[PDB]
Amino acid sequence: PQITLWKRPLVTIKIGGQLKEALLDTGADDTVIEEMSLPGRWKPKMIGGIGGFIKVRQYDQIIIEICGHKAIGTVLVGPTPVNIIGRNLLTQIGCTLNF
Amino acid sequence: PQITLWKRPLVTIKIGGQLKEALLDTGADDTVIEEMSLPGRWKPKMIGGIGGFIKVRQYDQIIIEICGHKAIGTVLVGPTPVNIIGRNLLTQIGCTLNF
Ligand SMILES: Cc1cccc(C)c1OCC(=O)N[C@@H](Cc1ccccc1)[C@H](O)C(=O)N1CSC(C)(C)[C@H]1C(=O)N[C@H]1c2ccccc2C[C@H]1O
Repeated sequence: PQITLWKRPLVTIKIGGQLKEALLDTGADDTVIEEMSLPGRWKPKMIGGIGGFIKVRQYDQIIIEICGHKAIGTVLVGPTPVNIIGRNLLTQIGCTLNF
Repeated sequence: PQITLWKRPLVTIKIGGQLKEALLDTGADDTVIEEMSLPGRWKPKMIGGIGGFIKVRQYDQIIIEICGHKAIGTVLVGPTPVNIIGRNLLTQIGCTLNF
């Protein structure tokens, strides 16, 4: 699809068999989702945003669908204000900025 | 142009007679620039994201140029770690997400 930016670019994602809302976020290097269960081992990561830094859990090779497009990649879990789909997964689904 | 997301989508902007590098950020409602002087009145504002909130000064009706595209809109000035072009200016240059 072509998504304009007059409103927040909110989309539906599927992760762990569940539907969630997330923001397509070109300013995010990585993808961050609110507290939830994911399988496997995790490693620590720090990420810095407009207000400072937060600690998150990094899960690798996670199955995720973004507006029906299938991706498999890294997903961070932590106290993010909103679920964010960052460049690591935007590149997987072939998303570009255009003007 | 068409801008891929393998790297951070950084562009050169002209604002207040100055050249700055900034991030094309679909996750930001508004545009925020590191400390600089801008003409006219301003109002204080709090903006929030990962890691919480920062206080900025809101300047309205500020002219900017991004890759040959002039626009006008609100610009926030404050202690942002990265200069960010948000949706309020991205719309005006006709920027979209496509996949
Ligand atoms: C995930 C990650 C991993 C590794 C490295 C980096 C840089 C990562 O990205 C971190 C990040 O937070 N990224 C931010 C942008 C960013 C990058 C670097 C430093 C600081 C911030 C993300 O894109 C984003 O905007 N966001 C994120 S939360 C949000 C959707 C509310 C939005 C935001 O702040 N929006 C608020 C905002 C921002 C600017 C102006 C106005 C407003 C109002 C509100 O809408």
